[PDB]
Amino acid sequence: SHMFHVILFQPEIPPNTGNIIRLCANAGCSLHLIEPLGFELDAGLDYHEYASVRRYPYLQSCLEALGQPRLFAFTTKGSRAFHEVAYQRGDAFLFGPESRGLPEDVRNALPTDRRLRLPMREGCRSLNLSNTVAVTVYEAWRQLGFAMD
Amino acid sequence: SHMFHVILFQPEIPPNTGNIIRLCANAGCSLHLIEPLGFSVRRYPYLQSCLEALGQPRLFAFTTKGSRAFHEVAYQRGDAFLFGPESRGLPEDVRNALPTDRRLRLPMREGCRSLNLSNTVAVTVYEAWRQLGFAMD
Repeated sequence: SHMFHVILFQPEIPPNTGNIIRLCANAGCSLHLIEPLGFELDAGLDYHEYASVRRYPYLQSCLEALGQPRLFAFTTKGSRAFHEVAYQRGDAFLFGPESRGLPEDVRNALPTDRRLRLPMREGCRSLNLSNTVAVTVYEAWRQLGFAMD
Repeated sequence: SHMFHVILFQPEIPPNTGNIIRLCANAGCSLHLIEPLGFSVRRYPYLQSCLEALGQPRLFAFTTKGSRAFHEVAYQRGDAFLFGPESRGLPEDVRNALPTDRRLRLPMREGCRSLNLSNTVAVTVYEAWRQLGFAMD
């Protein structure tokens, strides 16, 4: 059983996903990838991290397999800072691809208060995707005492 | 003028540094590399010269050997954060030159390897930044 579920929508850059696998193993998250991926799921990682990663043809297929978890989408076009939420066990965190970000139809399927953004300084480049996932997951984990369950 | 100072001790992998540059620019951090490398951003020959050039700020080091969880510190504007390399980690004599209550660890599941270097920096800086209300100053 996993504290949180990380969902990467059409990830493109192999080392980002590799770093995210390591993050999820450390924090106790499950990892789900929505096809098509920009790379083949073949770098430093073990078996008990790499073998639990799941792929799905469509985002809805993933959400159905997860039992329709509480879902947050992390997007610069987000109405609300990510740290304002009170996260809880079983929450799912949805991130867009490195070069495109989430489709409009995916983002708008969520309530306005569940489209979240990290604090960005105006004029700056985007954060690297795996850094964004790590900061999000550790904020949610911090709110739960860093419990290992 | 920079809220925090990120100090990388002998960083090895370039992509981590590209990620960390972007993280620091967003959080308002300066970036400092202690030479030698393997590939608001400056380089230094040894650690004390960076600390001096920075005005000797409060210094925390982030390590698995850490005596204290990173989220238990109350961070302040001007704090400096020291991270060891990807391949072998902070030298023993560098880490032991910090007070015990300033050698911090990120929460680790048993039997897990450390986070990527740039992910460790990202989580550390954003927790400090969160404590300061994510002020852009």
